[PDB]
Amino acid sequence: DKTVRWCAVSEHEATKCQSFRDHMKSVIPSDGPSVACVKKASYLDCIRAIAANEADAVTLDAGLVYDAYLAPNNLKPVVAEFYGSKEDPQTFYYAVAVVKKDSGFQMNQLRGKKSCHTGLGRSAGWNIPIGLLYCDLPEPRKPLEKAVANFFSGSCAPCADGTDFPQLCQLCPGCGCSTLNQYFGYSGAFKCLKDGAGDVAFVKHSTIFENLANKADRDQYELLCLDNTRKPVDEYKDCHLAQVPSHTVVARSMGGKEDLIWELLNQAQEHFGKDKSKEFQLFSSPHGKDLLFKDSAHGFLKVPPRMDAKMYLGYEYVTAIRNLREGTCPCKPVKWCALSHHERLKCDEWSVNSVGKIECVSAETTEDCIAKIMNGEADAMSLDGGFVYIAGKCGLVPVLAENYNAGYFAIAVVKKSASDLTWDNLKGKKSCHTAVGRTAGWNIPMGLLYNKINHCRFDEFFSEGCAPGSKKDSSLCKLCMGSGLNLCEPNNKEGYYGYTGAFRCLVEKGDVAFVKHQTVPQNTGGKNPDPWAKNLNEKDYELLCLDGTRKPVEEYANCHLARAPNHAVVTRKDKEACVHKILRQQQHLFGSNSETKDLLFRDDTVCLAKLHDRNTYEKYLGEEYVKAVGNLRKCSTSSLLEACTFRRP
Ligand SMILES: O=C(O)CN(CC(=O)O)CC(=O)O
Ligand SMILES: O=C(O)CN(CC(=O)O)CC(=O)O
Ligand SMILES: [Fe+3]
Ligand code: NA
Ligand SMILES: [Ru+3]
Ligand SMILES: [Ru+3]
Ligand SMILES: [Ru+3]
Ligand SMILES: [Ru+3]
Repeated sequence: DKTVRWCAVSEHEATKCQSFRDHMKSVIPSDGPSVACVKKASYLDCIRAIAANEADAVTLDAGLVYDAYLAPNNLKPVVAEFYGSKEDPQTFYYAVAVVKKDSGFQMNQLRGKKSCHTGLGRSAGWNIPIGLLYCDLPEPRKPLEKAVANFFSGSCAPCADGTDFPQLCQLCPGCGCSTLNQYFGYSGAFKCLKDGAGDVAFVKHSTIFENLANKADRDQYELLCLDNTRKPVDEYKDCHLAQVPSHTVVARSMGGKEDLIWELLNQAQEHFGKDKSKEFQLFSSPHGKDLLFKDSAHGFLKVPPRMDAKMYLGYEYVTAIRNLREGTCPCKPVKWCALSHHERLKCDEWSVNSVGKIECVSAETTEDCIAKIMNGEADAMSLDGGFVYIAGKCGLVPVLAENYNAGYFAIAVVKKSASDLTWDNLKGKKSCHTAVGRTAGWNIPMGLLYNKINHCRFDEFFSEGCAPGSKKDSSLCKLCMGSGLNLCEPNNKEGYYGYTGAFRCLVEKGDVAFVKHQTVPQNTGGKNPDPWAKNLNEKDYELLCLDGTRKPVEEYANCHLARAPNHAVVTRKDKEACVHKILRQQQHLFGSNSETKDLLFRDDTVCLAKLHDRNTYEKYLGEEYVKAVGNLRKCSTSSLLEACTFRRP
């Protein structure tokens, strides 16, 4: 049977679950999902029941989503409650630190300041800010209130033990835990900042806009970002302490039943959701408050399947809570992420030769690696510009570029015999790409071509081709050479994958190859001993220039599609400085003074350059590059990008 066993934590919740059960039976057909109702004493008892295969689903706040993730529960987010309009679904809130403009201090200078909290034990007002500050607090850190009382000079921390720690209630004597206290709650803590009582208020992004209508007033405030800078209040998305999901349905990581859970809930909102006015209303609690779901919910969004709990909660939230739960405080080694059995081996060699300054983490895919850098399991890796885009939108930034001598050149290579082909009209021809979503083989050439055909349905523009990463049924997988499941994969087991592979695809099957300016020189004239390249001459090939003409291969400077941004090392913002130093020190020892091919870094890289000003993916890639990728995103199929675009569009 297709049964979703929902877990309730109270008799009122269980009664609603039963009404939920009986009404869905009148709406869902025989082959569809039905609900069962398991009543337990608490949210943690529900988490344990789900993990024990005695129930299937429960909706949790962020704190318990974290608890549900830890072993041995290992639950996962599947469906997201959303609020507000259908056009702009508000799935998360942002915990921010608001300050007065020109007060002259950053997040890392809060010791001694006066703080305004919404209330002790609340998320944005306490657990998150104190969670992040935890190791900055003085020892002993237990009890936590004593440590905070000895960190801020004074504060208003409603519901704090002012008798034993009167510093915490200096700004609100008694620290009344009710609205009788002027500085209690979300309006109160911001009022505690506005009135001049405190120097910082830990609140939600929307508190400022709800308590100050005129933007002129809002300009007198700023936000403290975790990189120790400030930003205006309406840039909370790029300057917050944490992005927190409001209410989240969780299920087992393996054993589900994510498929049924979404079918059940999506059906339920379509017939009993907001503005549906039936006997049974999914988001009403006739004899309670927020039973099973929050009464203010407007519907449900499916959580993208690539996303786990650490990625859904976010790096900084996980850091804050882990500090509160465990209470553990210490440049540290840089954990590099390797993708192959050949790449890991190089990493282990590199690790022992670094006297411990480099450690090694592994994963199957680049996206898996990028996810491990986001959550802290890994620290750094080198990426093609196309993956830097993914990494940037996922939160990471570039810290070092690999220089090869401004970046490398992207060109279109054809066979010289074929005198007919031009850049003007390539429709109906056979294309060879390094892979989908890569700088030289896709983002640059297909970005330009998008502007000339007005769509990204490129399998209907070219007759066929090989663009590793495309869907296996696509005409852009027909020319690939991989065998079995390897066919058309964007990895080594597909022989037409990469710069060289795409050129090989041209030699043997295709009409045009989109690669970089050195690819042809390195695979002709005997440079590449493989049979497919051994006897090739670089004079039998030429490049397609944008004006519509063709030029020889070694004249790439005058005949090129666009300058491609170099590959770059990406990391988290909180480890940018440390990766920048250890690697600049590492190439000084092992630089210009790989067993297989392009392990960790490309093999034609001389050094690792600094960027200074270009420490974000938009600054590094360029404006025109980012807009091209935006146009190509309409037809793109990246699941990692889908997940971290669910948090940050
Ligand atoms: O919240 C509660 O537990 C009390 N109930 C009364 C009851 O048990 O029916 C709320 C109400 O129904 O108004
Ligand atoms: O390559 C250069 O140095 C200048 N480019 C612009 C560019 O590469 O985007 C001229 C051109 O490509 O037509
Ligand atoms: Fe590249
Ligand atoms: Na919390
Ligand atoms: Ru009751
Ligand atoms: Ru119907
Ligand atoms: Ru009743
Ligand atoms: Ru150019």
